[PDB]
Amino acid sequence: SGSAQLPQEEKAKIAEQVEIFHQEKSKLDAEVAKWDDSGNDIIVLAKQMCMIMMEMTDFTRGKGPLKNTSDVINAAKKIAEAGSRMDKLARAVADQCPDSACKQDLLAYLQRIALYCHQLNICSKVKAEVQNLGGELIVSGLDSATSLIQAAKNLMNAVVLTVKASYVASTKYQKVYGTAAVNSPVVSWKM
Amino acid sequence: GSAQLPQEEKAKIAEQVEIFHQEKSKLDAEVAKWDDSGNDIIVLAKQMCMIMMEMTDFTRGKGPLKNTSDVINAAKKIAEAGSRMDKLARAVADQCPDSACKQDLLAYLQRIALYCHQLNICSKVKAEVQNLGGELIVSGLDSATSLIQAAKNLMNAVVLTVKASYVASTKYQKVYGTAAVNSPVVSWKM
Repeated sequence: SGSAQLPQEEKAKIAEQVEIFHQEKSKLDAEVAKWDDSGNDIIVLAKQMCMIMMEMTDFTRGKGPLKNTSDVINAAKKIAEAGSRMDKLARAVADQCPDSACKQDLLAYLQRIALYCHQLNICSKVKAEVQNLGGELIVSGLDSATSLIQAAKNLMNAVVLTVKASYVASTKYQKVYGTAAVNSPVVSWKM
Repeated sequence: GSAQLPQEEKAKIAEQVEIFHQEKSKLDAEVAKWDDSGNDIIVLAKQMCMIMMEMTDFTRGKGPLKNTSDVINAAKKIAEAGSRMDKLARAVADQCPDSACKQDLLAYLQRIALYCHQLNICSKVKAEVQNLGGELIVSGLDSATSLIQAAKNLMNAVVLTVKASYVASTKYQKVYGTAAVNSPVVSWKM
């Protein structure tokens, strides 16, 4: 077989990066716990994106339904689709919002999501090459999964702050126009 | 964030490089005999030899190729040359009045087309990561050896074709004399 395992240093580097990712997913479960799902697709989408980023982390330690690079490339494209639908929703929430400090906070978090979705797309290549460098034949791109996790941790972080900022933007819309406002709030926040 | 090949696989490369140097020496031999000029078959044979040296050296940490894309480009150059060589020996084959020889040269000319193709395919030297048996493993580390093998097979067919081209010109002259109305397409001077 022309196959070998990743070197222990990189395996440990992978593992320590997946715990960092689990802390941020903890935060996401905490935040979404509080809220009923019906009438809130921001919450549903955040859960979907977390579900997939879970397949992607599992991949890097040897578990989950992701088997080859094109699986990982596929996962990243789903996350980006779900993020794009989150952007549309949250954007609409920001347009109802009358408090500009919170309108602008929400819109800024949407930039982070677009950015980290992009970087997740790039990193999902987990590309590996043989290279003739420095007088030796070497394999490079062994950290390609370490960079994949750090993209997911960053995206996971931005999603949490985006859900929080969508809720704040919502309370300010109701604060100003009331729960009988002629136009209903874009998403509902119940328990 | 990089690593060197397993010794298990480094060893398997150096040994397939050895079989390659062997076949290269047969070519180096046969080419010292002759004189470049008026013989583009010889010239093309050496061009194919140098690029293949570039390709084997890559697998040993040496030479100019650094990327897969360099290896792929080398294999493209090699097939370009093999194509220019096929044109030349094809003409030499048409001249051959003997048919046991015309056939041989056309046969080796088809082994070249074959191995140029297999070299092209192998020059990708692709490496994957995948999730297999609860592990993160790198695959495709045996790519270098398939590349050398294809180089060696190509090398051999070049030696066969250079020799068979000499012999096919020899038989063109035994029959139509060193005063033949049409010169031999290739000239063989020591």
